[PDB]
Amino acid sequence: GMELGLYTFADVNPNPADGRGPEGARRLRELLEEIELADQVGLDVFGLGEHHRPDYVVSSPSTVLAAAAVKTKNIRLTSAVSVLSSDDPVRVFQQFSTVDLLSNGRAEIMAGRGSFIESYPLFGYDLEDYDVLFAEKLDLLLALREQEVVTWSGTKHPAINGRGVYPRPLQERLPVWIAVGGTPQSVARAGAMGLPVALAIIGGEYRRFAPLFDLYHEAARRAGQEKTKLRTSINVHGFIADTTDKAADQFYGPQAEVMNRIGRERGWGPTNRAHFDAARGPEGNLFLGEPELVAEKIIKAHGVFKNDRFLLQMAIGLMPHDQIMRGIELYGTKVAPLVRKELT
Amino acid sequence: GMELGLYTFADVNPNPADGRGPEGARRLRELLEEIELADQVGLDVFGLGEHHRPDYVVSSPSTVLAAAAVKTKNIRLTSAVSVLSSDDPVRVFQQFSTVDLLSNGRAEIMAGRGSFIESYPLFGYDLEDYDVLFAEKLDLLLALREQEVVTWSGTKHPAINGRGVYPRPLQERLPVWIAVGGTPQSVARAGAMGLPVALAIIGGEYRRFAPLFDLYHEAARRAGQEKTKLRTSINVHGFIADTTDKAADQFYGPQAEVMNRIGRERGWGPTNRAHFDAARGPEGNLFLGEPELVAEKIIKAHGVFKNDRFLLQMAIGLMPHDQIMRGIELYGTKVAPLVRKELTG
Repeated sequence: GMELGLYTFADVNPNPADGRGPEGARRLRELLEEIELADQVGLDVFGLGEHHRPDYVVSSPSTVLAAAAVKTKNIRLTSAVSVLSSDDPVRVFQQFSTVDLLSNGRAEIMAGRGSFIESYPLFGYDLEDYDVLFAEKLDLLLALREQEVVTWSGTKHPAINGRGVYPRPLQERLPVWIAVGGTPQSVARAGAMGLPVALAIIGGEYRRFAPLFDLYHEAARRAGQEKTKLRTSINVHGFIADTTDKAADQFYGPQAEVMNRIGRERGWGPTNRAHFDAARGPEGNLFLGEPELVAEKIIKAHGVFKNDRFLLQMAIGLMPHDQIMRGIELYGTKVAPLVRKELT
Repeated sequence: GMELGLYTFADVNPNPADGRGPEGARRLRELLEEIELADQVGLDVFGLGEHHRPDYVVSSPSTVLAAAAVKTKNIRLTSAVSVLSSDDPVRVFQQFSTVDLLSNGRAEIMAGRGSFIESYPLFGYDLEDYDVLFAEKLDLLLALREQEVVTWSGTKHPAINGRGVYPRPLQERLPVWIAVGGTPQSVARAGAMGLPVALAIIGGEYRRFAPLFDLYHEAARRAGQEKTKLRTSINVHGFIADTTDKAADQFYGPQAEVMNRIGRERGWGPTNRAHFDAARGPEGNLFLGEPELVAEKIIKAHGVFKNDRFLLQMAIGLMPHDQIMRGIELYGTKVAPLVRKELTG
């Protein structure tokens, strides 16, 4: 039925008192603790996103997921997202294949744009080439996973002339999800390819995205892709506490500081509590409150999307570790059983 | 003091009965057990080399070292080697900085040629470009470790215009070692740049390599590099077991396929017993035998090289896991104390 998981970018203080090294080490300590607890309370997936900024510690999700692999038993381990357009698909495949071996078949790649642009100047790419870079590198990533020895050529990556890529993973077909978007063009591309898609619901009302899944399914059905192979996920922000009032009070500040920073860099004004209270209402984008309320919204959202997977981002900005740990607990032991029993 | 460590390429059976996936999964589980034991018995360094072939499971040493980082306490964790010429130094720095954070300050990079010649086609390079690729990418890697925000340009890598590279590691200066095989040019360049060097001892009597370290120090002297920047290691093949005959038999046994690599690169065949026996004698390049024999050779080799670090590669070909585990135990509990007692006190 429904897969339930978590994802995070592993935020840090951009100006720590005792320097960026100790801050990073602390954050990664805490992050592993999050992943270990999520595994222990039976959550299905944990995602880590790639960023290239002083306020995030994870620029290499596969490296951190290798550590998670050997400290967990069941939880699936994915990027969320890999900014594939600015990386080398051979390296990405090798890294995730290695995580797959370390985790006994639990690795996945989620590839997409992300909402940040720091990777392009860092790695020497022009954003005007995003679409070609992503198309070619995704094509190459898919060729790599489909067989040991590949022959590939394009315009944006050197040719590969009948060479094996090692090591081979454990899974027959290492899963690759495409993170969209919210642009009809993006979902139809992925649909026509028969690839699973993950939709970030970032603001506004969640049901406004329903046509995107319609379009995904139509692009697939059109291209004669087998209905039953298609998977969909929604990736949302939110938080769970012992009461809805406590979830709201705890999440508001840490969350606002991040979403204000993002707005500044994208050209919009700061958030407020009224916007936040609207967002956490039944139709809003934020999946937030006591376990019962959050469970109810996940079930309702499924009525709308018929999504196979749901990923929740709670660890945002300077959310206290203890609060995140309690939220992960409540998500696994209270929210998940309610969702799972209704959707089975 | 003397740092004593291990390195491996994490060889697998290229013809596994139950498929490449399960073979790779088992090899990495076994490798982690090796590293954890090495940590537990107090060995100083563990290295993993990068290869791109069906008979090696580690094409991404940093990925595996991340896992080692969270399963160990004291051991330092290094590539051996990172084939830097064919990689992106920004990614390499980010990956090893991440290992550094996960390990609380225990990561290192050892950059070298490794098997570039076999693996350059995968990354789109031309063989001729090795020297400029290595020079520029090493220059970038060192720029990255020296400060948060860099401006760098060259001919074989895109420009970086005032960009930060994250996350920052824990160590003030992420150690970068240069692996050298015994070509004067490589050794001298490392010395002139004041970087620690790790020399591979392959073939003949180990003594014959000593002048290479002369050249390293002389290049450093004439470049006016600080004496205290300079560190040297020797990287050797060998094996430790409960008796010298057991070590020899187990290392030479046909089923382990060690000699197919060890003898081949030294210019002799897998059943050339005369050469293997000469190679493992007191002056030879193979550090092999019961613990007291191996410790005495390490001590003697120090009198020759004055090396700061000694790295041993035992886990080669299809050496049985149990035998490697016993060798690691003997290395940390018998060999290391003898060497440390004699060299330090």
